Amino acid sequence: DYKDDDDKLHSQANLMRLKSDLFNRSPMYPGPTKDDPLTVTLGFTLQDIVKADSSTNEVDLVYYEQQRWKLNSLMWDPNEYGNITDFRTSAADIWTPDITAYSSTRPVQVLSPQIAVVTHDGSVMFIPAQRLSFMCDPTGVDSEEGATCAVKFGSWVYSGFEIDLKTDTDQVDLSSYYASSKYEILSATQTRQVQHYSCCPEPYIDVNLVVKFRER
Amino acid sequence: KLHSQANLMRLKSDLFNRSPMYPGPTKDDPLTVTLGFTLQDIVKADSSTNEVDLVYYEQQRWKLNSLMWDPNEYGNITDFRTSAADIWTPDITAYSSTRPVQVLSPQIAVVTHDGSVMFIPAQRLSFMCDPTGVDSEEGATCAVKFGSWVYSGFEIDLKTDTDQVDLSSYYASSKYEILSATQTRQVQHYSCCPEPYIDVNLVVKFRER
Amino acid sequence: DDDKLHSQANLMRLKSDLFNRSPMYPGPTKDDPLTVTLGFTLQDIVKADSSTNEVDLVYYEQQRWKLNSLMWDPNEYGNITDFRTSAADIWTPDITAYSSTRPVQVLSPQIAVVTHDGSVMFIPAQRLSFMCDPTGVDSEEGATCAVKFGSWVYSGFEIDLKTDTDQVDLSSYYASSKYEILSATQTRQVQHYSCCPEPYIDVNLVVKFRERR
Amino acid sequence: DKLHSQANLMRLKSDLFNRSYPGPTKDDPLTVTLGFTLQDIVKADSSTNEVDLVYYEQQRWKLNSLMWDPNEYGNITDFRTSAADIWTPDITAYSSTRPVQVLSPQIAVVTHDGSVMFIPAQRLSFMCDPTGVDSEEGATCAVKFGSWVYSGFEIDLKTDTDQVDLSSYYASSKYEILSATQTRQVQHYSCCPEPYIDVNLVVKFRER
Amino acid sequence: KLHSQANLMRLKSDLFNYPGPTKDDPLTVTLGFTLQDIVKADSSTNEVDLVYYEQQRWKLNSLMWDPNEYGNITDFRTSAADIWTPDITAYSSTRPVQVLSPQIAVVTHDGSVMFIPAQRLSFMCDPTGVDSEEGATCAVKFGSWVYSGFEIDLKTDTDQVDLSSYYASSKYEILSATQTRQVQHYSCCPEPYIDVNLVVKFRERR
Ligand SMILES: *[C@@H]1O[C@H](CO)[C@@H](O[C@@H]2O[C@H](CO)[C@@H](O[C@@H]3O[C@H](CO)[C@@H](O)[C@H](O[C@H]4O[C@H](CO)[C@@H](O)[C@H](O)[C@@H]4O)[C@@H]3O)[C@H](O)[C@H]2NC(C)=O)[C@H](O)[C@H]1NC(C)=O
Ligand SMILES: CC1=NCCC[C@]12CCCCC21OCCO1
Ligand SMILES: CC1=NCCC[C@]12CCCCC21OCCO1
Ligand SMILES: CC1=NCCC[C@]12CCCCC21OCCO1
Ligand SMILES: CC1=NCCC[C@]12CCCCC21OCCO1
Ligand SMILES: CC1=NCCC[C@]12CCCCC21OCCO1
Ligand SMILES: *[C@@H]1O[C@H](CO)[C@@H](O)[C@H](O)[C@H]1NC(C)=O
Ligand SMILES: [Cl-]
Ligand SMILES: [Cl-]
Ligand SMILES: [Cl-]
Ligand SMILES: [Cl-]
Ligand SMILES: [Cl-]
Repeated sequence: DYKDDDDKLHSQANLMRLKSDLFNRSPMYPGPTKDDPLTVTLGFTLQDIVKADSSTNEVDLVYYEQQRWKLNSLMWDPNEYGNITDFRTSAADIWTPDITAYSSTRPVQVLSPQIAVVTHDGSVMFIPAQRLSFMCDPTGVDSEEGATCAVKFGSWVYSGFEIDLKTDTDQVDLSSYYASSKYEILSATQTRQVQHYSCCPEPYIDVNLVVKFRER
Repeated sequence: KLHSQANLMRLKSDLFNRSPMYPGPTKDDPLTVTLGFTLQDIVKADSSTNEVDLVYYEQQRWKLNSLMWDPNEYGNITDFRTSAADIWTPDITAYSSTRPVQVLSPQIAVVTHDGSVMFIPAQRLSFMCDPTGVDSEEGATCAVKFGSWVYSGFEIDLKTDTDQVDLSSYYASSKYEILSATQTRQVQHYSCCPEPYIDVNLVVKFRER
Repeated sequence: DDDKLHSQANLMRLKSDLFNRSPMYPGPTKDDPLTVTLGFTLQDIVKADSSTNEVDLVYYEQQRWKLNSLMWDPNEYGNITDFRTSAADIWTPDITAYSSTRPVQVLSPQIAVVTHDGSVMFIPAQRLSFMCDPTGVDSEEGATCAVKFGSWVYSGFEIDLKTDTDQVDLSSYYASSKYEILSATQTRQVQHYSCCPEPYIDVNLVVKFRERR
Repeated sequence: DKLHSQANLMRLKSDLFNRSYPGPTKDDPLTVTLGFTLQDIVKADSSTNEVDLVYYEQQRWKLNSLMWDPNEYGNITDFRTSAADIWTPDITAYSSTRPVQVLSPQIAVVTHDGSVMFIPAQRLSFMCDPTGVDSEEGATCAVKFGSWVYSGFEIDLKTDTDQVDLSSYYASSKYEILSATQTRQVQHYSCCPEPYIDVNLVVKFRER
Repeated sequence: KLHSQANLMRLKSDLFNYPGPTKDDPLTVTLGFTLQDIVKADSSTNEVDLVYYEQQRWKLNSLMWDPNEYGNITDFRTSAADIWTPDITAYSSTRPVQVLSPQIAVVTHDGSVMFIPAQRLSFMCDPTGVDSEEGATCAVKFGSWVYSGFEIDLKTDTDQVDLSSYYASSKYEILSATQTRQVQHYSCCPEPYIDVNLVVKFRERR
């Protein structure tokens, strides 16, 4: 009826007003600082090992990387905006962490839309699907124990004073792993690491993705 | 002609400036997107990586109240063509691609006076597919799901007009002949999330010509 | 040299009155349809892949159309009869290969020539991969392949196509190509498709070629 | 002084770019000088008759709209600026088989007399039959460079020499250069009543 | 926490509203290479592919600020598009550089900037002898494309390439890697030209 039509128009005007009040009325987040540090939660869902190149020692993964963080500057009261509890927005509208593979051999290829979900408590969920080429000797992939390769993910420019990383579990999600991949996964772990490098006194944080796989 | 041109420029200005823009679907304002595939070619089947490359055009249809107009107010313009950047479009994504989709057609949609939008992107898609059996009579079978990347069934529903893939543009001298191609709406509940997720499952059975 | 400053001022004034002081052309309509003339100049068959049935062409595609909204009196603009402009400053037709297997690679600058009668000429050079079975390319008869070109989104009621000639221009064809051209035609076609109710117009590029020996 | 030098350059660029060019015309034609420095023949593909060159292409022209009095801007005689800030000529290979790959920053040098020097490094794949490359006499291939959209009436081309600069050619290339010339040509095509100008790059090379 | 954000936002605003170096306002760029991998060596085309991160440091008076005026903020991370960056270019690449890291730099209160682009580079290299004891040697020069030694000086902190992150299971082992400032007076141009010459000696793992 007209009431239902009015409620939909109101829901749209409420969303437009909330996104306006966060992005127009408030200047985009400048990123974390030693005084305002930020924990990014990382999680990997490994979908496929596409290729293992023994001629270059490069391996190609397809996965989706779940990133979660929380900003005060993104909080709102659902009761002020028609009980809007969350919204979808272009990743370009918000700050996103510079989470980078430390040993890629090619630019990451993005396989999913650059859109995130923002929740009223100011939490952000961003799940980019990627194809990655990284440094990996596949020697042993034709063996019972298979090959093992590792790649570290972390901020490229922020130390542990500004950006901390967390995992919810050290088990890579394999529940979406392609059943007819050329490679079967023997194990996949994601482990937070704290490193002190010689360059700099600040500790650095990464999540180490370790994959054990063999030819099916 | 100059009147017709003025009427279309007025219509586009009314819809894109003078009306507030649509912010995407919500739980309170859900959207149904109709998907259909027209399969043009299986270009390549890589048994070294279990990747298959398809070329198709994907018809996407949806309807917004904010894109409606009365043709009698605009010299009986009943539709127009517009850049996809001008309007909201659904984030329809292959779930098991191995490479970024390559777009083969212009980013232009058709808007009709009832507020319905038709967008027909042609794509080259690399996806996870074991072609084992392609050189046999039974051929190989591969599947890829398509759906919203970021919207659940509470904001975007999917439908097909038919579960038969359109094979009317399938390349007659392809390396691969199609034994069957179906497109089937599926509802799934993942462990992560309590709300339902919707996809369309493209299932292709094919063999060497 | 003073005149040169006036000539530049005139062209800048012309461009400004055409682009800055008007809303960009919204494209053709059923009431105001547009005829685009196409011609292909085939430069090279670079590659014929028998493993995927894809062939790679290099050509430049001449596009010509005419808009009243681009007309000017040369007398009001220091007798300027035409100008070069970025393809981003003007509407251009969405002429698309029907059966490409990869995005077209653009080999020439995105610049067109606008003439005082409102006529535009745009000549994009392209490398195109398209669906083609090269079986018989190593035979006397050679191989035959075809690819249609037309608006992706506009039917025959909004965009009509014509050619000046049904013969592809082979005058620039690379003499030391791996493939020699037996024939190349470009032919207007009016067709109805399963996707859409109204007729669409294309130019069918048909190429018969064989290994150079 | 240094603070004043920055202020002067910023004001000059502001005056040249923000205060004040639509490209050349019949009434205001432009001469572009081209020179090639051939760095490497990377690859010769006898399956497709494509050859890949790496070179830098020196482009020079002079605009009245870019000249200034150095005395009026702290004796600044030249400056570097992004190529996007200025008009640049649409010099195009006539017979490329792939889009040119740009290897150098899109930055030009502008001088107080309004002269501009832009030196893009490029990897180019072009139409070339390398038959004979494995012989003493080697292979010969040629590629024309010129404006895509401007006839000889708007853009004239010049070379300083017909000799391609080989002083930077890669000494351990798979291919040695026997000769490399760059020749201005005036061409009439059946399409067009205006003459068109190109520089014909001709390279004779063999397997080392 | 809200005060720290406010202060950082204010600083960025004040700083961001540089035309590059000049003879009168010259710049020094410090370069250091951290070689991660020789991915492949192509003897059919004499191209080699390196993966490394290139540390770039320079200092501008215009980027200096007093920390006490901005709540003890000693530095900030910013998009490379917000600031001037030097046009450091490989002189003998055969393909455009592929950028493997985010275009973000660190700006410090003294006006210093550190930018560390990770890159994959294809460059001119004959790998002949890579399968011998002596290995193969290749070199590539890095410098400003458009600025002379009058506007941009280049230097290295050390002539030893950092090999401490070199991939242990690379197809190629490094026998030595050096990064050496060179001054060259070309014929065309009376002013000195500065590059850093990256020289890598490598051989197949046995
Ligand atoms: C846009 O579309 C609208 C709606 O289709 C259209 O309005 C319609 O115009 C037609 C023609 O003027 C109208 O048709 C008339 O209907 C009346 C009954 O109401 C008839 O009696 C008329 O018949 C006489 O006139 C005919 C010629 O006009 C003769 O051939 C005939 O023998 C009779 O003498 C006639 O059929 C119609 O009523 C309207 N409809 C509405 C809803 O108003 C409009 O013209 C179109 N164009 C534009 C720019 O808007
Ligand atoms: C995160 C990062 N950023 C820039 C340089 C490279 C790297 C990553 C590889 C190890 C060193 C490093 O530096 C500091 C800590 O980690
Ligand atoms: C559509 C989507 N978006 C983000 C995570 C991955 C994925 C797609 C693969 C299966 C799970 C999934 O999650 C919820 C619905 O489907
Ligand atoms: C040009 C075009 N536009 C949109 C869908 C696909 C296509 C091209 C392939 C055949 C059908 C078609 O539809 C109508 C005309 O031709
Ligand atoms: C320079 C140029 N521009 C547009 C198409 C191709 C070409 C060059 C090959 C011959 C025809 C041509 O067209 C006009 C005159 O020259
Ligand atoms: C840095 C540079 N810029 C433009 C042309 C090429 C190059 C680099 C290769 C050697 C010569 C050179 O020219 C002058 C000094 O250095
Ligand atoms: C253009 O040419 C015509 C005829 O040759 C002449 O009358 C006129 O003065 C010229 N200039 C202008 C500004 O119209
Ligand atoms: Cl944000
Ligand atoms: Cl919309
Ligand atoms: Cl236009
Ligand atoms: Cl200019
Ligand atoms: Cl700066």
